Amino acid sequence: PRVLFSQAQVYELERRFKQQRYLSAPERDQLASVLKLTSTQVKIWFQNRRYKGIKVFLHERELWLKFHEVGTEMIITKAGRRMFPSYKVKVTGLNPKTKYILLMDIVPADDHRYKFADNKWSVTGKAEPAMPGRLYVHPDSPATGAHWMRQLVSFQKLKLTNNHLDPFGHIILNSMHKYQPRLHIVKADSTHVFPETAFIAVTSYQNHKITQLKIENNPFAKGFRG
DNA sequence: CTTCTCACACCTTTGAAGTGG
DNA sequence: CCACTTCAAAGGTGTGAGAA
Repeated sequence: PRVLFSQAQVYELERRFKQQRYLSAPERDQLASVLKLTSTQVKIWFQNRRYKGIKVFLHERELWLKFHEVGTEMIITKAGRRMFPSYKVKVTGLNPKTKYILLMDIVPADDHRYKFADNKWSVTGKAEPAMPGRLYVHPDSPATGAHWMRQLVSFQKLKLTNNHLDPFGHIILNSMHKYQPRLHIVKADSTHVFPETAFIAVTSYQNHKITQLKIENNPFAKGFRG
């Protein structure tokens, strides 16, 4: 059998781990009863938990260029859909002490509405009023510049929806419309744009070349290879 | 005639508990 | 305590036929 913890239990365990890396029997016991768990489960968790001018760099840019020169298409679902390739970046030139906030947003590329026929995209009208507006704040926000610069920053959890009445907080886009992602860095007491990451939101794939590019590169689509 | 929705097979990832050091 | 690994559920993908 498999046992899962509550978002509450996990979060509280996470909040303490960010304060203390090790616990003592009394510290372990008191937390367990608060979390309505046994001391052993808490014990195991912490053991398990222990392992594992500003310049921004888009990693795996090569894969984006592969998609880019073909015409980047992105699937949007009512429930929300991941971006492939994943928007991972490395940031440098930050203040180690200063706390920052990383977030993403996706703005319209143009003012046209496209369609795909005979291996060709064509403006078949004006862009629909793209509303409302939503941002994607990175989970690790807010954190010090030292944390952001420590390793890569992954925006892979970002999900895309076509549901204008989405109750989950995913960035809402209009299907059959071209879009451009933007990275923003803010403080607490700069915008970086990559034209190659520009895409078109779709409800289903058009050019199978894009489709083939995804399958041979997306680990989850490994079930569809020859 | 276009564009969007859904179950299902197939896959990776995840996390707590297990084992031995 | 470490560092591995089980093991089953969770989650991500695209496909194809049907739906507004």
